[PDB]
Amino acid sequence: AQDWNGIPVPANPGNGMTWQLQDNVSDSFNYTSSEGNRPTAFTSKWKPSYINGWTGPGSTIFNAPQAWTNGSQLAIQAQPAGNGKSYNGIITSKNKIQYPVYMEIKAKIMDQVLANAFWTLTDDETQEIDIMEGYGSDRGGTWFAQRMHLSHHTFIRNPFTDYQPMGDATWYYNGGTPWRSAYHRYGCYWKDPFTLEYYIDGVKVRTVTRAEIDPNNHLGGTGLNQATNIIIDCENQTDWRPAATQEELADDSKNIFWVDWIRVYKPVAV
Ligand SMILES: [Ca+2]
Ligand code: NA
Repeated sequence: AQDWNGIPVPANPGNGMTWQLQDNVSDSFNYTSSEGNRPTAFTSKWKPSYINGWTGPGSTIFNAPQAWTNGSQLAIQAQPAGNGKSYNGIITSKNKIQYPVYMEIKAKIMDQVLANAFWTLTDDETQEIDIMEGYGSDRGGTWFAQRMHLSHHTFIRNPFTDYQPMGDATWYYNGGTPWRSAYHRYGCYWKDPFTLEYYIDGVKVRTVTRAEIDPNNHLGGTGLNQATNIIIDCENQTDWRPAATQEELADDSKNIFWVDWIRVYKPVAV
């Protein structure tokens, strides 16, 4: 039994193909775990830290105790750190994925000004896909509470230059309903280095084609081709957002990004 059994994959696997689950990056999180008490069902697939020693952007402090599971769901939690900062949960995959691949979570974002995201990043930190990035609280602006960011980045490193698409379709609106108010399925078909498709609740909402992938050639013509790491996290992005208050961070009814499951598939021959 897995939590998603019976729910179709919304993308087409191709002529004479079928979708096959990638076991080592899929999980129903149907076990109890925490710092000092992590079973093989978790540790064989996930680590409660970033892909390297960085502690995160702005007023973020990535911290292992803030990722845990409750018998049915993954909790990505925030806590007060004092002096204007937070402690922040994060998990990353121990195994990589690569196109062609369909990847999807079922999740409910926090009622906080903090970012909550499901994304990929390569070891060299040059290629990033943002399957979803949400900001749940009305205190950050109702405009943001009511929209889901769907994006990707290409970077030059050392020295640093960032590219992401900036079109209005990168922020998806659901009739005014805040994203904090329910669980949704957030999915992406990374079909090839120049093609991304985004799906919410099984419905295709956005396609990214070649001209929007890397128009400045930060990647030297490869597109989004490299094998990469999966990340699920929360962040206090004070480089551009208002800081979370310490009281908001202490409120255990508002400070958890809940993930019921993650599933990943690849197309294979029948
Ligand atoms: Ca579950
Ligand atoms: Na507002």
